[PDB]
Amino acid sequence: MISLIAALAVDRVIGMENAMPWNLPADFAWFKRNTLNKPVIMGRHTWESIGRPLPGRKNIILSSQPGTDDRVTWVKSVDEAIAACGDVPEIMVIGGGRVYEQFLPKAQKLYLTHIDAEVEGDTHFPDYEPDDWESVFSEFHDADAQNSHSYCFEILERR
Ligand SMILES: NC(=O)c1ccc[n+]([C@@H]2O[C@H](COP(=O)([O-])OP(=O)(O)OC[C@H]3O[C@@H](n4cnc5c(N)ncnc54)[C@H](OP(=O)(O)O)[C@@H]3O)[C@@H](O)[C@H]2O)c1
Ligand SMILES: Nc1nc(=O)c2c([nH]1)NC[C@H](CCc1ccc(C(=O)N[C@@H](CCC(=O)O)C(=O)O)cc1)C2
Repeated sequence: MISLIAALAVDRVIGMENAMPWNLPADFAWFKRNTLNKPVIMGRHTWESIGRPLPGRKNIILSSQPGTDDRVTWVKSVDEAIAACGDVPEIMVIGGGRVYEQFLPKAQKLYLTHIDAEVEGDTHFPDYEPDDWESVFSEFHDADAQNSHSYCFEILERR
Protein backbone atom coordinates (compact mmCIF):
# COMPACT_ATOMS: atom_id res chain seq x y z
CA MET A 1 0.00 0.00 0.00
CA ILE A 2 0.84 3.61 -0.53
CA SER A 3 0.96 6.09 2.35
CA LEU A 4 1.65 9.82 2.49
CA ILE A 5 3.48 11.39 5.43
CA ALA A 6 3.44 15.13 5.93
CA ALA A 7 3.80 17.96 8.44
CA LEU A 8 0.98 20.53 8.18
CA ALA A 9 1.25 24.02 9.59
CA VAL A 10 -1.76 26.16 10.27
CA ASP A 11 -4.21 26.08 7.32
CA ARG A 12 -2.46 22.90 6.15
CA VAL A 13 0.46 24.82 4.72
CA ILE A 14 3.43 22.66 3.65
CA GLY A 15 6.98 23.47 2.54
CA MET A 16 10.70 22.62 2.41
CA GLU A 17 13.53 22.49 5.03
CA ASN A 18 14.45 26.15 5.47
CA ALA A 19 10.84 27.26 5.17
CA MET A 20 9.64 25.17 8.12
CA PRO A 21 10.83 26.82 11.35
CA TRP A 22 9.58 24.64 14.17
CA ASN A 23 12.00 22.35 15.94
CA LEU A 24 10.09 19.20 16.73
CA PRO A 25 12.41 16.35 17.62
CA ALA A 26 9.26 14.42 18.53
CA ASP A 27 8.01 14.78 14.97
CA PHE A 28 11.37 13.69 13.56
CA ALA A 29 11.13 10.58 15.73
CA TRP A 30 7.59 9.94 14.44
CA PHE A 31 8.77 10.39 10.86
CA LYS A 32 11.72 8.06 11.38
CA ARG A 33 9.65 5.35 13.09
CA ASN A 34 7.02 5.44 10.39
CA THR A 35 9.44 5.46 7.42
CA LEU A 36 12.46 3.37 8.51
CA ASN A 37 13.01 0.23 6.46
CA LYS A 38 10.42 1.35 3.93
CA PRO A 39 10.96 2.90 0.52
CA VAL A 40 10.50 6.64 0.43
CA ILE A 41 9.36 8.47 -2.72
CA MET A 42 10.01 12.20 -3.00
CA GLY A 43 10.11 14.92 -5.61
CA ARG A 44 13.34 16.52 -6.71
CA HIS A 45 12.77 19.70 -4.69
CA THR A 46 12.23 17.73 -1.47
CA TRP A 47 15.34 15.71 -2.29
CA GLU A 48 17.42 18.88 -2.77
CA SER A 49 16.04 20.28 0.49
CA ILE A 50 17.04 17.21 2.52
CA GLY A 51 20.48 17.31 1.00
CA ARG A 52 21.55 13.73 1.81
CA PRO A 53 19.80 10.33 1.60
CA LEU A 54 17.62 9.17 4.45
CA PRO A 55 19.56 6.24 5.92
CA GLY A 56 18.10 2.77 6.19
CA ARG A 57 15.43 3.46 3.54
CA LYS A 58 15.38 3.11 -0.24
CA ASN A 59 15.28 6.71 -1.50
CA ILE A 60 13.41 7.11 -4.81
CA ILE A 61 13.51 10.56 -6.44
CA LEU A 62 11.09 11.74 -9.09
CA SER A 63 12.54 13.97 -11.83
CA SER A 64 11.81 14.43 -15.52
CA GLN A 65 15.58 14.76 -16.09
CA PRO A 66 18.43 12.26 -15.72
CA GLY A 67 19.63 11.63 -12.18
CA THR A 68 22.55 13.47 -10.70
CA ASP A 69 23.46 11.40 -7.63
CA ASP A 70 24.21 7.66 -7.49
CA ARG A 71 23.26 7.43 -3.79
CA VAL A 72 19.53 7.35 -4.64
CA THR A 73 17.25 5.79 -7.28
CA TRP A 74 15.92 8.12 -10.01
CA VAL A 75 12.61 7.68 -11.81
CA LYS A 76 10.70 9.70 -14.40
CA SER A 77 7.01 8.94 -13.65
CA VAL A 78 4.65 8.00 -10.85
CA ASP A 79 4.23 4.49 -12.21
CA GLU A 80 7.99 3.97 -12.45
CA ALA A 81 8.39 5.21 -8.85
CA ILE A 82 5.90 2.66 -7.58
CA ALA A 83 7.47 -0.15 -9.61
CA ALA A 84 10.91 0.75 -8.22
CA CYS A 85 9.60 0.02 -4.69
CA GLY A 86 9.23 -3.65 -5.52
CA ASP A 87 7.01 -5.80 -3.32
CA VAL A 88 6.92 -4.16 0.05
CA PRO A 89 4.06 -3.87 2.51
CA GLU A 90 4.12 -0.06 2.60
CA ILE A 91 5.48 2.69 0.36
CA MET A 92 6.01 6.08 2.01
CA VAL A 93 5.50 9.24 -0.01
CA ILE A 94 7.30 12.17 1.64
CA GLY A 95 6.24 14.99 -0.68
CA GLY A 96 6.35 17.67 -1.78
CA GLY A 97 3.07 19.18 -2.90
CA ARG A 98 3.21 18.11 -6.54
CA VAL A 99 4.08 14.57 -5.44
CA TYR A 100 1.38 14.48 -2.76
CA GLU A 101 -1.21 15.61 -5.35
CA GLN A 102 -0.31 12.70 -7.62
CA PHE A 103 -0.14 9.98 -4.94
CA LEU A 104 -3.12 10.93 -2.79
CA PRO A 105 -5.67 9.23 -5.09
CA LYS A 106 -3.52 6.07 -4.94
CA ALA A 107 -3.00 6.15 -1.17
CA GLN A 108 -4.60 4.10 1.58
CA LYS A 109 -3.11 5.94 4.57
CA LEU A 110 -2.13 9.44 5.63
CA TYR A 111 0.33 10.12 8.44
CA LEU A 112 -0.12 13.78 9.37
CA THR A 113 1.43 16.02 12.00
CA HIS A 114 -0.80 19.02 12.64
CA ILE A 115 1.55 21.70 13.96
CA ASP A 116 0.27 24.79 15.72
CA ALA A 117 2.63 27.12 13.77
CA GLU A 118 1.79 30.00 11.46
CA VAL A 119 4.19 30.01 8.51
CA GLU A 120 4.51 32.04 5.33
CA GLY A 121 3.53 29.98 2.30
CA ASP A 122 1.01 29.54 -0.50
CA THR A 123 1.26 25.76 -0.78
CA HIS A 124 -1.23 23.53 1.00
CA PHE A 125 -1.56 19.81 1.48
CA PRO A 126 -3.95 18.48 -1.21
CA ASP A 127 -7.60 18.91 -0.51
CA TYR A 128 -9.17 15.53 -0.13
CA GLU A 129 -12.68 14.43 0.58
CA PRO A 130 -13.02 14.28 4.38
CA ASP A 131 -15.65 11.54 4.06
CA ASP A 132 -13.16 9.35 2.09
CA TRP A 133 -10.97 9.09 5.16
CA GLU A 134 -11.38 7.73 8.66
CA SER A 135 -9.19 8.96 11.47
CA VAL A 136 -7.80 5.85 13.16
CA PHE A 137 -5.25 7.38 15.54
CA SER A 138 -4.44 10.80 16.93
CA GLU A 139 -2.16 12.01 19.66
CA PHE A 140 -1.71 15.60 20.82
CA HIS A 141 1.34 17.08 22.55
CA ASP A 142 1.90 20.56 23.90
CA ALA A 143 5.15 22.35 23.24
CA ASP A 144 7.92 21.63 25.77
CA ALA A 145 11.63 22.27 26.37
CA GLN A 146 12.59 20.26 23.27
CA ASN A 147 9.62 20.92 20.95
CA SER A 148 8.98 24.51 19.91
CA HIS A 149 5.26 24.20 19.08
CA SER A 150 2.32 22.01 19.98
CA TYR A 151 1.55 19.24 17.50
CA CYS A 152 -0.88 16.38 16.90
CA PHE A 153 -0.02 13.14 15.16
CA GLU A 154 -2.83 11.58 13.14
CA ILE A 155 -3.21 8.51 10.99
CA LEU A 156 -6.11 8.37 8.54
CA GLU A 157 -7.11 5.32 6.50
CA ARG A 158 -9.15 5.31 3.31
CA ARG A 159 -12.67 4.05 3.97
N1 LIG B 1 8.24 31.12 -3.91
C1 LIG B 1 7.00 30.64 -3.81
O1 LIG B 1 6.02 31.37 -3.66
C2 LIG B 1 6.81 29.15 -3.89
C3 LIG B 1 5.55 28.59 -3.80
C4 LIG B 1 5.39 27.22 -3.87
C5 LIG B 1 6.49 26.42 -4.04
N2 LIG B 1 7.71 26.98 -4.13
C6 LIG B 1 8.95 26.10 -4.33
O2 LIG B 1 8.54 24.90 -4.92
C7 LIG B 1 9.40 23.82 -4.48
C8 LIG B 1 8.57 22.78 -3.79
O3 LIG B 1 7.56 22.33 -4.70
P1 LIG B 1 6.99 20.88 -4.40
O4 LIG B 1 6.88 20.66 -2.95
O5 LIG B 1 5.79 20.67 -5.24
O6 LIG B 1 8.20 19.97 -4.94
P2 LIG B 1 8.46 18.41 -4.97
O7 LIG B 1 7.16 17.72 -5.06
O8 LIG B 1 9.37 18.05 -3.81
O9 LIG B 1 9.35 18.25 -6.29
C9 LIG B 1 8.73 18.47 -7.57
C10 LIG B 1 9.65 17.93 -8.63
O10 LIG B 1 9.56 16.49 -8.63
C11 LIG B 1 9.61 16.01 -9.95
N3 LIG B 1 8.37 15.34 -10.27
C12 LIG B 1 7.16 15.38 -9.64
N4 LIG B 1 6.23 14.64 -10.21
C13 LIG B 1 6.90 14.07 -11.30
C14 LIG B 1 6.48 13.18 -12.30
N5 LIG B 1 5.25 12.68 -12.40
N6 LIG B 1 7.39 12.82 -13.23
C15 LIG B 1 8.63 13.31 -13.15
N7 LIG B 1 9.13 14.16 -12.25
C16 LIG B 1 8.21 14.50 -11.34
C17 LIG B 1 9.90 17.20 -10.84
O11 LIG B 1 11.34 17.28 -10.96
P3 LIG B 1 12.06 18.00 -12.22
O12 LIG B 1 11.88 19.47 -12.04
O13 LIG B 1 13.49 17.54 -12.09
O14 LIG B 1 11.39 17.45 -13.47
C18 LIG B 1 9.27 18.34 -10.05
O15 LIG B 1 9.78 19.64 -10.35
C19 LIG B 1 10.43 24.45 -3.56
O16 LIG B 1 11.61 24.72 -4.31
C20 LIG B 1 9.71 25.71 -3.07
O17 LIG B 1 10.64 26.71 -2.70
C21 LIG B 1 7.90 28.31 -4.06
N1 LIG C 1 6.14 14.03 9.96
C1 LIG C 1 6.78 14.79 9.07
N2 LIG C 1 7.51 15.81 9.50
C2 LIG C 1 8.17 16.65 8.63
O1 LIG C 1 8.83 17.59 9.05
C3 LIG C 1 8.04 16.35 7.20
C4 LIG C 1 7.28 15.24 6.83
N3 LIG C 1 6.62 14.48 7.76
N4 LIG C 1 7.15 14.90 5.53
C5 LIG C 1 7.82 15.65 4.46
C6 LIG C 1 9.07 16.38 4.94
C7 LIG C 1 10.15 15.44 5.40
C8 LIG C 1 11.33 16.25 5.94
C9 LIG C 1 12.41 15.49 6.64
C10 LIG C 1 13.73 15.56 6.26
C11 LIG C 1 14.71 14.86 6.94
C12 LIG C 1 14.38 14.08 8.03
C13 LIG C 1 15.42 13.32 8.78
O2 LIG C 1 16.60 13.62 8.68
N5 LIG C 1 14.97 12.35 9.56
C14 LIG C 1 15.87 11.40 10.19
C15 LIG C 1 15.92 11.58 11.70
C16 LIG C 1 16.50 12.92 12.11
C17 LIG C 1 16.75 13.05 13.59
O3 LIG C 1 16.60 11.92 14.25
O4 LIG C 1 17.07 14.09 14.11
C18 LIG C 1 15.37 10.01 9.84
O5 LIG C 1 16.26 9.08 9.98
O6 LIG C 1 14.23 9.85 9.47
C19 LIG C 1 13.05 14.01 8.43
C20 LIG C 1 12.08 14.71 7.74
C21 LIG C 1 8.65 17.23 6.14
